[PDB]
Amino acid sequence: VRLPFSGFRLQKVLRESARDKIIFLHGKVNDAVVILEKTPFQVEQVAQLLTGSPELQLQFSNDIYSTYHLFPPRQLNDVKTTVVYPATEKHLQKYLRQDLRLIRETGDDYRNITLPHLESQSLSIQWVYNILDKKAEADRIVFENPDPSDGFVLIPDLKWNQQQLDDLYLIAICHRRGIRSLRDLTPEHLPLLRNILHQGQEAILQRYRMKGDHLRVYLHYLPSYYHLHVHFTALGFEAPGSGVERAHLLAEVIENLECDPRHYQQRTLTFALRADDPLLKLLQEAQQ
Amino acid sequence: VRLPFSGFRLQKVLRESARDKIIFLHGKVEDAVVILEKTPFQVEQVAQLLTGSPELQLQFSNIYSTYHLFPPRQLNDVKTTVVYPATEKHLQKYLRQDLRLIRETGDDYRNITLPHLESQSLSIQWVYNILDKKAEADRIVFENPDPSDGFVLIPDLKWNQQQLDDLYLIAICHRRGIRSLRDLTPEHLPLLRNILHQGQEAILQRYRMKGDHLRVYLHYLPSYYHLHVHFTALGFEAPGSGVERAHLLAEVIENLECDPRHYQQRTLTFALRADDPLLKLLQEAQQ
Ligand SMILES: *S(=O)(=O)c1ccccc1COc1cccc2nc(N)nc(N)c12
Repeated sequence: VRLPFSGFRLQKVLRESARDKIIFLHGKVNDAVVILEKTPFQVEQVAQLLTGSPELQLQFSNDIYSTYHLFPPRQLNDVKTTVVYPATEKHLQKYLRQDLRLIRETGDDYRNITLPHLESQSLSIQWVYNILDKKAEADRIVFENPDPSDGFVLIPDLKWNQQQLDDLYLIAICHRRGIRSLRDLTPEHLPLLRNILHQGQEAILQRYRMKGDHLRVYLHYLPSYYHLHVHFTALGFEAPGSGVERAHLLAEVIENLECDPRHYQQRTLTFALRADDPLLKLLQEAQQ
Repeated sequence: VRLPFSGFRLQKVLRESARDKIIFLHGKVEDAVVILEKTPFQVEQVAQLLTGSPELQLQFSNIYSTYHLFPPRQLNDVKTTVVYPATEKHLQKYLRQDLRLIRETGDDYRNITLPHLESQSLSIQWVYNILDKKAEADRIVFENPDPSDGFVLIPDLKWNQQQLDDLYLIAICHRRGIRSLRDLTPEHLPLLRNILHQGQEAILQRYRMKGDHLRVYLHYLPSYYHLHVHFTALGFEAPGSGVERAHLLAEVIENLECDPRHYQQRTLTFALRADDPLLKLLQEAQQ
């Protein structure tokens, strides 16, 4: 009926999703986290309401189209409230949403700024190697082309529970070492890229009875780890990562290499970086 | 004030996404379509409420505890869009149908897509009304009146303007006949550069929002065949910002600067509803 705490004091807005009509608030009480979510429309109540004279405020009118502001009764004004008390730093860590900034990296920016910066860090990818040499997740391999050069391993994502095709999420990791990202791609990688695309899709079809036209097959520019990997997701499954600011379709990557051999070494790639990322400042400094 | 219709009579629920807190309703008023969307939370208006004793109803408890909050009139806003009159193709537009992917080669566009498109597509009168100031004149954020390289920057209908979190603006070109990405050649470079640059500088002036906070893109297979550029807040997982439809303006320009014949010759990838006749046409053509 009431708050499990005496007084709230908003310290920071952890995360918010304007799309999902949700807010995540960190507050010092008497530390507590309060989640507020707008409720989905109930078909019946909404129908019932619209079939009666409501309180409307015409925003604008344009031809057959018109927008309004509706104020419905108490029933249709429900708000989902979740309270986390007490909440530690690790509790805030999971709901921490960093401000993203966009950057346009040219080939020279990559060569001079990006490449030396990532070379300075020792991002270990031993977990990747363990997958490839079957020391880990061997039981999860859906398909494998063992070719040391043009070969790959198709494993389903760990976040995917495999109990439905609606959220089908698979990842192809190439056997060959040294292809850190999209920037390392040249026409010599075409047989490997064509296998990941063709062999991967044919494996999804055989195993999961899922046609290629139901699949979104892409690469990430500025990937989470620097050993080439391609994502196979169900088309109906929408998620950050499948967005234009990061995803690059494999079919398109292949066709670019077929047209311009030097494409990914010379062309300007667009991606997002966290505001606090040192690489962001480095590129901004370089571009002025 | 009153609705534009003589009562409502729900015939079919076109779409209902519990995730997006939105409903699409078809009703006989004559035919009318009513879209209802829950509004995103306004940081201040919510911070004003929580610092005051509210009406809560405890659902569950464990560190976790769920409640039911009933806020005042202000925080109870609902975005209402009314389409009156609405056609059969208008009803088809909001139906939850399975999506299929297609890779359209230059020749597929010329032979299949272009003639299909030419057979008929939507009335774009609302677009024309914006351009000739017959509608939404008070909403224009910037205008370059050049008949050829000019445009109009306006907040899109899908944005309530009460927060920057979901900033969605659209730039519509003044020039008629550029239906889509396929019509683009180097002659359109001044127009495209003008949208990219002037559009971003208008967002900066009006909304104090830097370009690095913006995602600027085109849609392949657009809903309206009159060239338009979307300006969205990067943090917003905007509808159609996905790789299977969105094409960054900066990239569209650079492609034209490199290959003049790029969009006439290259193979474009997009999704279509399973029930769409264009989908069958292209599938039939590709075998
Ligand atoms: S319709 O064209 O299918 C449609 C359906 C639902 C919502 C919007 C639209 C088309 O968009 C608009 C219609 C009328 C006016 C308008 N004005 C602005 N500023 N933006 C948009 N997006 C529209």
